Amino acid sequence: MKNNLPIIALDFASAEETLAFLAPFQQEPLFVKVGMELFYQEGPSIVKQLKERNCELFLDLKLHDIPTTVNKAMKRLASLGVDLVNVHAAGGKKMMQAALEGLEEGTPAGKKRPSLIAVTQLTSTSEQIMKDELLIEKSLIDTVVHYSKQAEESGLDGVVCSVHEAKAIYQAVSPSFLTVTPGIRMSEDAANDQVRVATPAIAREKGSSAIVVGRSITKAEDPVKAYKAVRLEWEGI
Amino acid sequence: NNLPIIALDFASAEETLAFLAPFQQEPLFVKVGMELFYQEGPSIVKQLKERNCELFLDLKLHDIPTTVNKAMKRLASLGVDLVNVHAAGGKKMMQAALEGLEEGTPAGKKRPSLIAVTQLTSTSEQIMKDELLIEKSLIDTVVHYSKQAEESGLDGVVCSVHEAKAIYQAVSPSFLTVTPGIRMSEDAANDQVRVATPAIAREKGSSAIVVGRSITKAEDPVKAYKAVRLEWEG
Ligand SMILES: O=c1ccn([C@@H]2O[C@H](COP(=O)(O)O)[C@@H](O)[C@H]2O)c(=O)[nH]1
Ligand SMILES: O=c1ccn([C@@H]2O[C@H](COP(=O)(O)O)[C@@H](O)[C@H]2O)c(=O)[nH]1
Repeated sequence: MKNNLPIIALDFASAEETLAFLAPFQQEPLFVKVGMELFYQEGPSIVKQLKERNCELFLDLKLHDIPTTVNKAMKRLASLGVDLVNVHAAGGKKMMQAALEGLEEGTPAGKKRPSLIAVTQLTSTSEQIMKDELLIEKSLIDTVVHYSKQAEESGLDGVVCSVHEAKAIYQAVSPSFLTVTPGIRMSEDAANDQVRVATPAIAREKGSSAIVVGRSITKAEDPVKAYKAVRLEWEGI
Repeated sequence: NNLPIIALDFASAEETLAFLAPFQQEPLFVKVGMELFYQEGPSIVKQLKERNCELFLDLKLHDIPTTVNKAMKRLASLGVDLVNVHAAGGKKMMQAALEGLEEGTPAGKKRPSLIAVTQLTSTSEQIMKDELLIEKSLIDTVVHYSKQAEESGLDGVVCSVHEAKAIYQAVSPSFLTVTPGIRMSEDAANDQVRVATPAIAREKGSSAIVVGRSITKAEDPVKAYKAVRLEWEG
């Protein structure tokens, strides 16, 4: 199970900035991502605005709280009409299950429940930071595999991980399990706070289901040329 | 903090306002979580602040450093009193959150206090070992995450009542311990594991208590809050 459209991370301070950026893409089919920055400024109105513009939407809020709060918060998000939403696998199985139940109960009859994925280890987290600061003694790749397996056992559709863990995840989980991979940059682009990086080309090779691309498109001199170059490499030209 | 933080775990602004109505003009420390905020957005924070409520925005930011920094700048325009991140995000991330918070806060306005979630009050040691893969004890992990938060410049942590004494042995006395997992004597524990009463929270050195269902699911919420308040003060 793979997604053809690169998920564009709309990391802007306002709806206005977002809509200005999206202006040259008016006739293009889009898969966009609304994160904490844009959502905490505008609220549910921005999700509604982008849905009216027929964009496929990933609401990347990474819910990490107690089982009942995540369950109740997912009921609110399922009422919004998003296509993909997420939680942290570091919240445990009971929490990931409650999240799934929340999405199921909050989704009206006639429409499909939003796809739910779990964040394993953030693409900005190195093995050294994971061992010393988080106190996880296992290797990063093993922790990601374990977290992905916990997500599947909980009834989830997939995970957020880096491209370099995708092959190992598929040795433990089902082939239809989603691997949504951020930490994507072009060859001549800066890594920023990302530590486990890959090009759209390397992402296709290692078997990523979907790629989340932000700054490589948004902070480029020509975002239109950048999105075209990202998609060509992702499709195989 | 003399005022127990009420967890406004409601599905809309109207259900929150209707809960808050019998309290009238009494000073309240309230908490807006994921449920209320993801439904109403920034508007609910702006509404509660006009009724002179002390506010805790419990969104528990857990993302990459730059996203948390940028997101904290947006939350700092809302004028809240307390906000949080997950310590499981690392030091670089907690530092970025502090920077975003101090940068986004308008001049003349007080910078919102930033606290870090250690291990959720609903997480047990078995779940922390088998599922999260942390081989160290829950208590030692909470103390380590508290130290990471302090070295990052944060004001405190969210932990359970049972870790407070252990945290204070490693951190500064001015460091905050905001403690949820609060239930009265006969109240059902629900999904909470490391439970305590408002009285035991006072005895173990908690800075503030977050109370939800013991108040919100009671027959008379105002009477329930008073019982929780008097047990917390003395
Ligand atoms: O493990 C993860 C999960 C999510 N994101 C998100 O994906 C986007 C990647 O941004 P950029 O590094 O491509 O510009 C951001 O909105 C960020 O919050 C990551 O970077 N890593
Ligand atoms: O470790 C933590 C951190 C935060 N909360 C929050 O505090 C409130 C406590 O709910 P209740 O168990 O008192 O009803 C909830 O909104 C929840 O999200 C916890 O319960 N545990």
